[PDB]
Amino acid sequence: RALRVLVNMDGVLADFEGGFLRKFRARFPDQPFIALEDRRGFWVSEQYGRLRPGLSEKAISIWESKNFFFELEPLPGAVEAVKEMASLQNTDVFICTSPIKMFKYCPYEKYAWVEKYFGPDFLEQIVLTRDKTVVSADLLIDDRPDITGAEPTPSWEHVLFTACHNQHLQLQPPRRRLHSWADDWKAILDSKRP
Amino acid sequence: RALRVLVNMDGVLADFEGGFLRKFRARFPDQPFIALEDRRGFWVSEQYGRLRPGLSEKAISIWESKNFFFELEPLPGAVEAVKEMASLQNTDVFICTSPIKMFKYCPYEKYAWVEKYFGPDFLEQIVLTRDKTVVSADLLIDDRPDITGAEPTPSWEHVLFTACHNQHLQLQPPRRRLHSWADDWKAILDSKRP
Ligand SMILES: O=c1ccn([C@H]2C[C@H](O)[C@@H](COP(=O)(O)O)O2)c(=O)[nH]1
Ligand SMILES: O=c1ccn([C@H]2C[C@H](O)[C@@H](COP(=O)(O)O)O2)c(=O)[nH]1
Ligand SMILES: [Mg+2]
Ligand SMILES: [Mg+2]
Repeated sequence: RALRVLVNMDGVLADFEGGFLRKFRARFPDQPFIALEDRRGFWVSEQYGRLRPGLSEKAISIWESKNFFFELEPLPGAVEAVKEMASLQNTDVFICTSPIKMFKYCPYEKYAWVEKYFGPDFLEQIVLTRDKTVVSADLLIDDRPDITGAEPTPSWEHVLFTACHNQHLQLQPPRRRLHSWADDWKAILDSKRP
Repeated sequence: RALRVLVNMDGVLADFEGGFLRKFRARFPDQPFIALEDRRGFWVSEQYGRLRPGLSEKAISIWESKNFFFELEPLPGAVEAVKEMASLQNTDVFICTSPIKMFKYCPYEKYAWVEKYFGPDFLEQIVLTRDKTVVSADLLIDDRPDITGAEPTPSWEHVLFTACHNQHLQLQPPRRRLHSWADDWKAILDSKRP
């Protein structure tokens, strides 16, 4: 009866792309890089890898570093929208995020980031998982085009959140986008209510 | 088509009760304590609290301390059973665990513990969430009797894993127990396959 919405973290709430590019450039000022307008495909590391050998590993070292996740800036309108969304009647919001393989900092910083922007009480709403298909909900708002895993028939509708890496992508028709948090997320939610 | 089983961590894989009692006694040798045979109810902190004021907060300080989760011993047969379970055909196993409120160490140590006992490749199978009802599966093996949250009708069958705190509990009849990892967990799984 309550509408359940999973909101992804990196690329939706937290500006992973901008934070990564900034830190990459500062740390490796003599390497080439991918401007955000030139990003294509979810996997940053694979595009940097195709650009020049050794660059996959240098890219990875940015988000494996301490404070990378913690210091990400919120995307415009994200914190305001999620706060409003969670306060709506008959609406439960979970933040659903996949940690990286190297686990020293990332889980911790993700909890700390959520505490900073949404408050201690919002920590109960965090789901950390590498497989989103085993989390049930009516909606998943996520910038990754291909969301797969152990459940072949997820209960959520995936709404693609626009990002640099996917903005050019033609989706197969039933699939739908939320173009930014300025876009009308309330209408998308309402379309799934009885 | 693949059977999906969520296996809880504390009280099922990791010996939370024994580790907590040991550390509590060493740190607070002049306080009274609850012998494992005398444990009742999921909430350790509430029983210690009823035993004498200030004791809830002393209990909590044990599992909020660094290395508490990391240094938990596996329960007998747990690692062997889960490894066998995951290797079975048409069987996907996720470890589903709820972190404490204080997030400095617990998420990290839980990943580290899983790496230590199950290997790096098993990290992909971890789901950290305070709400298990929004994780979909055929089975949830968990020592907590009352598993509630945002989804009023979870897709899993909850099988109660026996622990000191619940061993005396009469369950409402349809509900079922796995008495230890020496008990016949394969028969429980098979009962849910077509
Ligand atoms: O090339 C990449 C791009 C992203 N990520 C990771 C970083 C995050 O931990 C996760 C995405 O986080 P969420 O969008 O699920 O919050 O993917 C990688 O490992 N490699
Ligand atoms: O009185 C208690 C007993 C347990 N826990 C926490 C410790 C664990 O983080 C969680 C149980 O962990 P899992 O069984 O879900 O792994 O509950 C408490 O906060 N208070
Ligand atoms: Mg994302
Ligand atoms: Mg437990």
